[PDB]
Parts: sequence; C-alpha cells; structure tokens
Amino acid sequence: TLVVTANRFEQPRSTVLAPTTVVTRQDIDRWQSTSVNDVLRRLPGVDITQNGGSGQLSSIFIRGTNASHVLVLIDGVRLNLAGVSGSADLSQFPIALVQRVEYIRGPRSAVYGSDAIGGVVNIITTRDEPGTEISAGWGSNSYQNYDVSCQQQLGDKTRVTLLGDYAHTHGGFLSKTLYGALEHNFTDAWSGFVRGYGYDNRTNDTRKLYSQSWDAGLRYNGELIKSQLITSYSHSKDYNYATLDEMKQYTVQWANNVIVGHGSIGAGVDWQKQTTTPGTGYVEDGYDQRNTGIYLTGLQQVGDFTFEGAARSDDNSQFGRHGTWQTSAGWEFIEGYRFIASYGTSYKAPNLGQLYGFYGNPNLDPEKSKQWEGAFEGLTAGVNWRISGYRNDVSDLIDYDDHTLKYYNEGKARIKGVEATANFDTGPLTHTVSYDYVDARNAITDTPLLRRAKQQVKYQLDWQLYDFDWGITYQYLGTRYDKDYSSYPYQTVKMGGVSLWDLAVAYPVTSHLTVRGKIANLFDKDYETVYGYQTAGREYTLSGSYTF
Ligand SMILES: CCCCCCCCOCCOCCOCCOCCO
Ligand SMILES: CCCCCCCCOCCOCCOCCOCCO
Ligand SMILES: CCCCCCCCOCCOCCOCCOCCO
Ligand SMILES: CCCCCCCCOCCOCCOCCOCCO
Ligand SMILES: CCCCCCCCOCCOCCOCCOCCO
Ligand SMILES: CCCCCCCCOCCOCCOCCOCCO
Ligand SMILES: *SCC1=CC(C)(C)N(O)C1(C)C
Ligand SMILES: [Mg+2]
Ligand SMILES: [Mg+2]
Ligand SMILES: [Mg+2]
Ligand SMILES: [Mg+2]
Ligand SMILES: [Mg+2]
Ligand SMILES: [Mg+2]
Ligand SMILES: [Mg+2]
Ligand SMILES: [Mg+2]
Ligand SMILES: [Mg+2]
Repeated sequence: TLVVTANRFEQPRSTVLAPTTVVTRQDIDRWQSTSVNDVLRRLPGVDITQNGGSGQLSSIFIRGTNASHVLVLIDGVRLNLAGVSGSADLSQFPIALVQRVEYIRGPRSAVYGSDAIGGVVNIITTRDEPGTEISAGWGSNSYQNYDVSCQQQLGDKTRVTLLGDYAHTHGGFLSKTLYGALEHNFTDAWSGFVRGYGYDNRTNDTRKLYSQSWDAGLRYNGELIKSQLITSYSHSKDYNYATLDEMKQYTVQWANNVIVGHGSIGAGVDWQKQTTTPGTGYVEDGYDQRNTGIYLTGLQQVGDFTFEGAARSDDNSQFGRHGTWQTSAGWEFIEGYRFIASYGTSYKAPNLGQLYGFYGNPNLDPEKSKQWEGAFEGLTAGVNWRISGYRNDVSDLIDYDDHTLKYYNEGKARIKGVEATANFDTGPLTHTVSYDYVDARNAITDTPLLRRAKQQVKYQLDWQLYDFDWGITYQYLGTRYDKDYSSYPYQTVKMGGVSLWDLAVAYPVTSHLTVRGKIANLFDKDYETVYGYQTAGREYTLSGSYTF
C-alpha cells in the first residue's frame, strides 16, 4: 500500500494518480526469479528484449518508448550502469539485492529529471526483517546459487544488515555480490544510514564488470514535516576483451515535503556529477558532466476530486536549461470508481557518444516527450481493475545523419497505447492479469518502430492447497519487428507471437526451512526476443532457504 517513488516521500498508492505497481520480496521469492528482468517482465507495460539468457545485454521498452526512455533508480538514485550508454540495462544487476520494486508508469521528469519518459523503475535494496538466513539453489545449465544474509540490532536504535551472494549459470554468467548497511535513529524523528555494496560479474569474447555504490543520508520524519538529505557515490569498471568503460557518479539531493490540508507540498534540489575515464564509450577524452535541478510537487484532495502535480527545472552543463511539468486530476464520481486525466512533459539528455564520439554533435538538445493519459479505475464485485489510454508524442529524437556522419535532433515518434489490469480472487485462487496494446510509430514515416511487441497478455494465478504454495505464470508476447544482421542491407523481419508458461511451488518443510521448485518455460517453446539470439528452453530450478 505505501510508496515513495511518486514524490520521493511515503504516500499511499491510492493517492498516486499514475498507474503504479509494487513488487515485494515475498513476490520475488515465490516467483523464484533469478534475474531482475524476470521480475520486471511480469509487470504492466514492460517489454524486455535480451541477446540470449541471463547476463546478456538487454533493453527495457516501457510503453513503447525507446530503451533509453526509462528511468531506473536504485534506492532513489539513477542507476550507475546506465550512465556510459545513456540507456538502462539491468542484466548485470544482482537480483539478490532487490528487496522491493516500485514502478510508476507515465512521465516523471518533473520530479527526477532525465529519462523518466515511459515510466520510472525504482529498485529498493532495504529490508525491515530481522534475523539470519541461508539460501541456495541448483538448476538447469549448471545453475548454482549460495547466499548468506543477516540483519540485527546493535543495541538500541542502530541496526546492521549484511549480505553475500554467489550466482553462476553456464551457457556463461558469474556474479558475486556483497552488501552492508548501518541504520541509526538519533531520535524517533531523526534517522541516518550508511550503505555500501558492489558486485563482480563475468560474462562469456568476455566481459568483466565491477561496480560499487556507497550511499549516506539523514532523514527527518515528523508528524507534518519530512526531510531528506542524501549522498551517493558509484564507481563502475566495465571490461570487454581490450576496452575499458569507467564511470564515477556522485549525487547529492535535498528534499522536503510537508502535510498541508488533505495532501502535501514538497520541494527539492538535485545535483549530479558524472566523470568518465578517457576511452570510455568510444569517446577519446574523459568527460565531466554536471546537472542541477530544482523541483516542486503537490497533492491535494478536495471532495471527490484529487489533484497531483510536479514541476522541475534542470540546468545541464552541456545543453543548459530545460523545464518539465505534469498534472493529474481524478474524480471519484461514485464510491469505488474513478476517472483520471493526466498530462506531462519529459526529456532525455544526449549521451556521451552522441555528444563527443566519432560522429558527435556537441550542440544536441534533449529529446522531448508530451504525454496525455486518461483512465477509469474501479472496484466491482471484488474485482479491482483499471483501464488507461495514453498518447505519447516524442520529438527531437537524436538520429544519425548518414550523409554528414553526425548526430542531429530531428526524429519524431507517436505512441498510442492501452493498459488494462485486474486482480481478484475466486475462492482460494488469486488472479493478477494485465493486457497492453502499444502502437509505437515513427511519426514522420508512419512505420512501426522496431523491437516492440504490439500486444502482451500477462496472467498470474496463485493458490495454497496442503501446505504447497503454487504459482502459475502466463505471458503472451505479441508480434515483433526486428532487423536481421546476418545479411546486408539489413532487412526488417517479423517475429511471430508466443505463449510462455512457468510453474512454481514452495513448501515449508519445517517452520525454519522452505524448499522451492520451478519449471521456467514449461512447454520448451523456442523463441527469440532479439532476432538471432536463442533464449533458454525449459529450465528447472530447485532451491531452499533456512531461517533462524
Ligand atoms: C503550490 C504548488 C503546487 C503545484 C506544483 C505542481 C503544479 C504543476 O502544474 C499544475 C498547474 O496546472 C494545473 C492546475 O491543476 C492542479 C494543480 O496541482 C495541484 C497540486 O496539488
Ligand atoms: C509550477 C507550474 C509550472 C507550469 C508550467 C506551464 C507550462 C509552460 O507553458 C507556458 C507557455 O510555454 C511556452 C509557450 O511560448 C514560448 C515558447 O515558444 C517558443 C519556443 O522557444
Ligand atoms: C520552486 C521550483 C520551480 C521549478 C519550476 C520550473 C517549471 C519547469 O518549467 C515548466 C515547463 O517549462 C516550460 C517553460 O520553459 C521555458 C523556460 O522559459 C524561461 C523563461 O523565458
Ligand atoms: C468506466 C467506469 C464505469 C463504472 C460503472 C459503475 C457505476 C455504478 O456501479 C455500482 C453502483 O452500485 C451497484 C452495485 O450493486 C449495489 C451493491 O450494493 C450493495 C447494497 O446496496
Ligand atoms: C478511457 C480508457 C481508454 C480505453 C481504450 C479502449 C477503447 C478504444 O476506443 C477507441 C479506439 O482507440 C483507437 C486508438 O487506440 C489506441 C489509443 O490509445 C489512446 C491514445 O489515443
Ligand atoms: C476492458 C474494457 C472494459 C471495461 C474494463 C474492464 C476491466 C478490464 O479489466 C480486464 C483487463 O483484462 C484484459 C482486458 O482486455 C480487453 C481490453 O482491451 C481493450 C483494447 O482496446
Ligand atoms: S547481521 C550482521 C552482524 C551482526 C553481528 C552479529 C553483530 N555481527 O558480528 C555481524 C557483523 C555478523
Ligand atoms: Mg561453473
Ligand atoms: Mg541529529
Ligand atoms: Mg514536525
Ligand atoms: Mg535534513
Ligand atoms: Mg555539491
Ligand atoms: Mg485526457
Ligand atoms: Mg548525395
Ligand atoms: Mg499479435
Ligand atoms: Mg532447446
């Protein structure tokens, strides 16, 4: 029920007018996900493509938007792995760290700045759940996982969290994760934290990625006033063999929010520096980019109406000043039913390669989105449902000009989509269903954009019988257009749609020991999300956790 992703501070989801999805760790353990993509692919509006199995490059297409038009936050801060390519790829991010996901669709540059065009995915790594745990798993393709985790009180008012994880999967991918946290309450209103973690990955032509992130902050959580001051530093090193991509990202943010009337008003200032090593991302020199943004947010309930807003101004060391804004109005016209209307602008900053690489244009402006969305939400006969339509006009897309061998702002895209979701129970069965239609086109030429499913259906059915907890996952991935690079001029090819099924079980052997089982791709269906790149096939997994 609570989220922080909408305006940075806690609020109930019912008061967030944008469609909103929350995934908890209970969900991730039940689903038996061995990657971040597997979690995300289940959610509304998400279309993930991957050059094969785990560890391989991937892209996230939220609601038809480009790969680079989703904002991935880790504990509220822009994902470091995204900064060199300017495009979020979570294949290397360790699933072991994911305690919660809050995923908000629709624009949100008016709070977060760059990249929040299709939506915002915030991966949270914090848990409140004392104790010690050991866990492990084996599966198909010699998959193997071991994991030790711990959270305990060091006296009154201070807690410590530790975790280590080893994951390995042949064709392949090797991941080692370490994470520690200290949380401290100076009073019941004032809190502080220091966090550090990092991970060492190898992917097979070989890839050796290493990242470490450190975060530190103060929060004030009062009856009316809420405040946060947060510091983050990330250092990544990305070897392909040989080529080295290295980036340091520093972040400081100060936000406040106060409860006023039946809602709130907030403001903050957001500063970001990114330094890259020479040769990073096929750019010759090392670069230092800086961004500052100041934004305002507000929520109010009057009568049957809810109004939500945000507005931001970003000053970028390369393109200068760009402003964004968004509003939503919602009207509960009969109890349990609501009509919601939203408008929002957002942007994407140019990336290092586009700006300074062999074909760079140092004068590029940001890509700009205007979105309109309308929705009906309802609770009918024990069924919670919602249906939205949205229109997204993207312009000044950064395209390569083949005649002058330089990038320019010129492209246009028009995306018209529909999202429909419902959840409900039938006796002991729980159903979670969504449907997405996404008509994403080049607006000059009126031709469909490549790499995106026009349609997806997603169905989750959970139930408990003896003490077995069962979960079935269904996905239809619709027809998709891609290019075939095996032959030049590269031809556009049509990839047929596919139905995919998973089956997962959990059993508490004792009150301390849970054993779990999964068959991913129950019908050994052969398919690609990227033309040429074979996906998994039926895989089996068998795992356990021991708590004390
Ligand atoms: C005191 C400032 C609160 C508003 C900040 C964000 C406003 C963004 O644009 C809204 C203006 O245009 C639409 C007017 O309708 C509702 C305004 O938002 C009310 C916020 O609770
Ligand atoms: C806190 C509230 C923020 C609300 C912002 C409203 C949106 C700004 O639109 C007002 C008009 O916008 C510009 C129109 O004309 C000037 C620009 O056109 C020429 C291009 O440079
Ligand atoms: C207290 C923080 C207020 C931050 C508000 C900035 C709102 C962002 O602008 C709204 C969208 O931008 C539209 C106007 O952009 C053109 C800038 O005009 C500059 C003055 O000529
Ligand atoms: C696109 C949204 C359309 C929503 C239509 C809903 C209109 C009214 O629906 C519910 C009205 O209540 C009727 C339900 O049956 C009454 C149950 O009440 C129990 C005791 O009176
Ligand atoms: C109020 C939620 C809208 C539900 C949409 C389904 C009804 C379709 O009726 C009209 C046909 O729409 C044609 C275009 O379809 C994609 C449009 O998506 C919205 C952007 O305009
Ligand atoms: C869907 C229009 C009817 C009113 C909303 C009912 C709630 C929808 O919840 C079910 C979501 O499940 C799949 C719905 O698929 C059909 C809707 O697609 C329409 C595309 O234009
Ligand atoms: S949960 C981490 C932890 C708690 C305590 C028992 C105090 N420790 O020595 C470690 C650091 C293992
Ligand atoms: Mg091995
Ligand atoms: Mg203090
Ligand atoms: Mg107070
Ligand atoms: Mg403070
Ligand atoms: Mg500073
Ligand atoms: Mg509308
Ligand atoms: Mg010519
Ligand atoms: Mg189809
Ligand atoms: Mg096979």
